[PDB]
This record gives sequence, C-alpha cells and structure tokens, in this order.
Amino acid sequence: QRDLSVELGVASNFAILAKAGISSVPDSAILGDIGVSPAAATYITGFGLTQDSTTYATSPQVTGLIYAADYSTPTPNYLAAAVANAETAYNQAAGFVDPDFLELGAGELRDQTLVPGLYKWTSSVSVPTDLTFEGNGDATWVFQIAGGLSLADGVAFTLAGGANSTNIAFQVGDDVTVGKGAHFEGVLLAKRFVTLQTGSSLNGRVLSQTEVALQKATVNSPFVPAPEVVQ
Amino acid sequence: QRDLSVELGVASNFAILAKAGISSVPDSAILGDIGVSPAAATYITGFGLTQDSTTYATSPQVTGLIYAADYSTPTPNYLAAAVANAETAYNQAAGFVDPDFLELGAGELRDQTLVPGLYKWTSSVSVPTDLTFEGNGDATWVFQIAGGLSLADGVAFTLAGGANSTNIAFQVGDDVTVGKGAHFEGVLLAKRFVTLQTGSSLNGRVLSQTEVALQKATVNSPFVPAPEVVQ
Ligand SMILES: *[C@@H]1O[C@H](CO)[C@@H](O[C@H]2O[C@H](CO)[C@@H](O[C@@H]3O[C@H](CO[C@@H]4O[C@H](CO)[C@@H](O)[C@H](O)[C@@H]4O)[C@@H](O)[C@H](O)[C@@H]3O)[C@H](O)[C@H]2NC(C)=O)[C@H](O)[C@H]1NC(C)=O
Ligand SMILES: *[C@@H]1O[C@H](CO)[C@@H](O[C@H]2O[C@H](CO)[C@@H](O[C@@H]3O[C@H](CO[C@@H]4O[C@H](CO)[C@@H](O)[C@H](O)[C@@H]4O)[C@@H](O)[C@H](O)[C@@H]3O)[C@H](O)[C@H]2NC(C)=O)[C@H](O)[C@H]1NC(C)=O
Repeated sequence: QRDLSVELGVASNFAILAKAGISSVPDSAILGDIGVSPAAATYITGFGLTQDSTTYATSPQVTGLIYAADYSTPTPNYLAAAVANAETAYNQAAGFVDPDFLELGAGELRDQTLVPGLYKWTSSVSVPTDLTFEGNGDATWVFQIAGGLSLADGVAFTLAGGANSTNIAFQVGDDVTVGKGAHFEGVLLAKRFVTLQTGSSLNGRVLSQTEVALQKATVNSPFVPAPEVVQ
Repeated sequence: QRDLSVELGVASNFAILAKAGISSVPDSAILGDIGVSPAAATYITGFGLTQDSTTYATSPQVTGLIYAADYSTPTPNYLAAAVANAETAYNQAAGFVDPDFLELGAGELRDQTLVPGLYKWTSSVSVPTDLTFEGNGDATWVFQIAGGLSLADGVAFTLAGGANSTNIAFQVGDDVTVGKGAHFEGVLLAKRFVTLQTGSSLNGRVLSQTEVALQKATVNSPFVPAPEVVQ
C-alpha cells in the first residue's frame, strides 16, 4: 500500500556511478553506462579505456559508455546532475519516517521473506542466506542501514510474487560487500565503498559517494529509453 | 513566509530550452546555453550555427552553447533530462494550491506591486504598465496563468526590497508575448509559444513546450557553477 519509490533522475542512466573511482579485476561485465564525477578518468582502473569521438570512452567490459568528469562538454554537466540526483535519492531514501521493520533480526537476515515497506536499522546488516522479496509489480521496498551491508559468499536475492527490483532501494551508511558468487537485487545507494567480489552479480544499479570495486562482477541495469528525435 | 521555490534540475543550465524550436531575428543576445529537444538542430533558425568538436554548436548571438536532440552522445540524454525537468517544474508551479491572489485585476496588472505568494488566474494576463516585485532575497512568487501572458511595449518588471528573479516563476498555459523594449523578470514556464519582441530583454530563463521566438531580444540567465573536477 505505501509508495516508497525513490526518484533517481539522471542516475537512472547508469549501471554504476561513483564520486571517487571505479575499479575492475577483469573480466567484469557491465550492461549500461558507468561514470565518475567529480573524479577524472584516471580513477576508472582495470577497464582498458579507449577514447573517441572525446566526450566518452569504451571498454570491452562495458556494454554501454564510460563518462569521467574531465571529458569534453557536455559530459561534465551531464555527470554533475547524475551525481546530485544520486545524492537527492540517497537523502530521500534515508528521509522516510515511521518504519515497518525496525532492527529486524538484530542486523542478521537469515532465510527471510521481506514484504513491501520501510526497513530501518541502527546497525550493520549481514545476509548469511538467500533472501526473498515478495509483493506485486508495483510494491516498493526501502532499506535504511546506518552501518554497512554484506552478503555472504553465494547468497542470492530472489524475487517473488512479481516483485520488481526497480522498486527496491538500499540506502547504506557504511561500506557494502557482495561476496563471491553472491547475487544482489535493487538500487544500491551507498554513502561509502562498494565491493562486488569475484563472480558476484547485481540486477540494478550501484550509486556510491566514494568508490566502487568490481571483481569479475556482473552488473545488469535496466535499459534506458531512446529519447525520440523530431527530425 | 511560504516556500514556493520551483526546482528546475538540469533546465537551470539553460537561458532557453524549447521542445519544438528556437528562432531569432538577429542580432539577439543570449547569456547562457540554449537547447531544443526532441527537435533536431534544423529547428534552431537565424543563429548561423557553426558546429564542432560535434556535440554542440556556436553562434555569435549566444555567449554559451547550443544543443540539439540530434547532436552526438551524450547531448541527447543531457537534453532529455533538461526537458523532463522543465516539465516537472511547470507541473509543480501549476500544482500549488490555496492561492493568495485569485483573478487579480480581472487579468490586468496595472501599476501593481506584487508581494510574495501564490497568484492564480483562470484568464489571460496583460501587463499594461511597469510591475514591481517587492520582498526579500529569499521571498518567492509563483504565477499560475491558465491563458496567455503579455507585456505591453516598453513595460518593465522591476525588483524591490531585495527580490531575486531566481525566486520568481511564471507558469503559463497559452502563448506569451513580451512587447518591444519590454523587460521581463523571472523563470518562464510556458506550455506554448513565447515571443520576445524587438529590443525586449529578460532576466531569467525561458522554458517552452513548443516554440521560442526572439526578435533582437536580450536573454540573461544566471551563471552555472563550474562542477569542480578531482584530477
Ligand atoms: C518493472 O517496473 C518497471 C517500472 O515501470 C517497468 O518498466 C516498464 O514498464 C512498462 C513495461 O512495458 C512500460 O510501460 C510502457 O510504456 C510504453 C512507452 O511507449 C511510448 O510511451 C510514450 C510516452 O513516453 C507514448 O508516446 C506511447 O505510450 C509510446 O508507446 C507504452 O507504449 C506502453 O503502453 C507501456 O505503458 C514502461 O515504459 C517501462 N518503464 C521503463 C522505465 O522502462 C518494467 O516493465 C517492469 N518489469 C517487470 C518484470 O515487472
Ligand atoms: C539570488 O539568490 C540566488 C539563489 O541562492 C543566489 O545564488 C547564489 O547565492 C549565494 C551568492 O553568494 C551563493 O552562496 C555561496 O555559495 C558558495 C559556494 O562555494 C563553494 O560551495 C561548496 C559547496 O558546493 C563548498 O565547498 C564551499 O562553500 C565553496 O565555497 C559559498 O562559498 C559561499 O559561502 C555562499 O554560500 C550560491 O552558491 C549562489 N547560488 C547559485 C545558484 O549560484 C544569488 O546570490 C542571489 N542574488 C541576489 C542579487 O540576491
């Protein structure tokens, strides 16, 4: 019943967006664009970046484009808006009041099934086992985590009942780590570091205010609609 | 006392933004960028556009850059966001309830002094004489006009008491016309056509969902902060 949609603005153009840097131990696999701002291109590492034709770059690990804050106009302002929009989104997700679940499992989410609503914690959160999201194509979930977030090696987020991960948002105050072969679902609004350990995969987006590290990770963000030109 | 700020997102990057076209009878003089989307560059007329180096154009009449929806990546998505943000802003300005002034002067604003607040009309609005905005550096005004808006030749909008035109918004449902040598203050959220007649001037921005016509007009939009790069 409650609308806990989070608005992402330009950030919904990005598989990954980071303020300070993005790194990869290859081969990672990214479906969607990636960007850093205010960081310049030197802080996107492990991608073997080739430039054009000079407002973006390409990389074999990115199906899509790579944007850095020191690229040619209008990328800088394109990125600044994505970043500010990402900050706006973080703060909205954190802004929600009157949670439905408070301190659930003392921070440990074990063989859980999460119904739609607001989940808050004052601690870190560990997911030792598979976690299920159940509700309809329109149900929204928001998670407010004041500490860090981890998923144990091999755990999967799975969707049930028609749940859509464009409607799942994680606001996290401290470092996030997705263990090896683990699977993540939703939009990751991280104030600090994010690490996607080897062979981990993520259906959603990663928006970090510091740094994003991928270790042979797979990131699949939703497609962007082609803005339709009037010739 | 009331916060009637309107959020413009990427549109605050633009002196002028239009959906269907921008035209000029030269020399107009624009401080700030201009853009059309979803329209392509063929619909920016009278500007003698030179292209780069291919994601934007220049024109002697534009101190700043020109963006069209058919320019090279990432301009299309840069523009789509500016445009959608402009639509969001229009709808917010129209969305406000409980006006302070309703049907003021039966649509005619004559030797008026407008205090901060919500002004609504179900009609068109004519300004036959100079109009004064009085309030502080933080006071906000919003105008909801269901019909058109005109300023008579030679009339000026003037600011008093520390009023700031970044805090003045006009939402207008039908064509706008600023007469010859007339002077406009504020953000113009126009659902249809906008015409700035010969020698008219505007301190603010013009955001139109159809077409913008300038006739030797002067448009001065607020400066955009350089997003500050981390090399
Ligand atoms: C999870 O939830 C996501 C968030 O909504 C869904 O995203 C999609 O939802 C619908 C999937 O079909 C899409 O709605 C469709 O939109 C098209 C748009 O086409 C054009 O739209 C123009 C307006 O901009 C119009 O001129 C005209 O309608 C034109 O056709 C529309 O045609 C369809 O009728 C339908 O309304 C929606 O656009 C899309 N959203 C995004 C962000 O891409 C996911 O589908 C959903 N997935 C699952 C597994 O549940
Ligand atoms: C009309 O109202 C406009 C809307 O506010 C005003 O716009 C300006 O307002 C202030 C004019 O001085 C500006 O505030 C200043 O912001 C600078 C920012 O500098 C840097 O900011 C970083 C954060 O992003 C920080 O790292 C650090 O602060 C750094 O210095 C700040 O330094 C100043 O202390 C001050 O706060 C404001 O930025 C600016 N807004 C815009 C949109 O440009 C107009 O000034 C006002 N004009 C009139 C005539 O009343």
